[PDB]
Amino acid sequence: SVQQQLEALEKSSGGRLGVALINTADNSQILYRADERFAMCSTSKVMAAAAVLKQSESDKHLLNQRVEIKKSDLVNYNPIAEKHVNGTMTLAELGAAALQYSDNTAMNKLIAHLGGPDKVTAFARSLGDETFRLDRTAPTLNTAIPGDPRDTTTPLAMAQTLKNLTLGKALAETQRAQLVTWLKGNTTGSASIRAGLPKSWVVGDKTGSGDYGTTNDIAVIWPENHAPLVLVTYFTQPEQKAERRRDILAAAAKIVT
Repeated sequence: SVQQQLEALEKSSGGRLGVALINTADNSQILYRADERFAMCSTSKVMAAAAVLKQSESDKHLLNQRVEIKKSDLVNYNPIAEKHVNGTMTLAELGAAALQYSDNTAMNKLIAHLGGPDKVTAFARSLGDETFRLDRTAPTLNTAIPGDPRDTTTPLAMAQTLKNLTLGKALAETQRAQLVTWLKGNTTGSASIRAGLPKSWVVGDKTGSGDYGTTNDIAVIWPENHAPLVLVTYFTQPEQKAERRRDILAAAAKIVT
């Protein structure tokens, strides 16, 4: 069965695997450690991007507002913000770079705009998400220490909230459509969930990775002749310097789909 398969995969991998698949045709689920907390790592960038889209519902000027990018702004991983030092980026460009390239300076500017990590958590609560918590900025939100509650959520909570954000009630249509366009344009997810799926299927995703070989990916999947599926695959290991295992997320996605 699927549960036995996921159990075997988890056992031979040497880590802890969390899976939540929601089939939106009937709202049936496939769950594996779906109520356990996992460090989100960069999959939390979706909630920061969505929090700014929610604001743009009430403020027409918002997404075009330009933000200066100083050399002092740069942290470790800034592939897009590094091309803009001494120049500017709009909040829409920051949203895009945070999601499609996992840029950490882009994430931090969006949190700075919102008023801090606690404002992202308050946006999550407003969505009915009682589990999500964002406590730090990038990149220390990637420490992924075993048993630390900071910057964590559960696979089921993130699968429900990602469904509501991309396919449901969370955002007004233009904002929901923009978030979906940014997720489908992701450039960092080829080796994760996408690699375990039929090539014809359209996928929007956000990967995350961190210490303790924490390897995450959250995805909305549009099969060619069926209703969408929402899949969250979180994976973490007992040792701090473990390698990431994107192939375990592709193996789990192959099993549940």
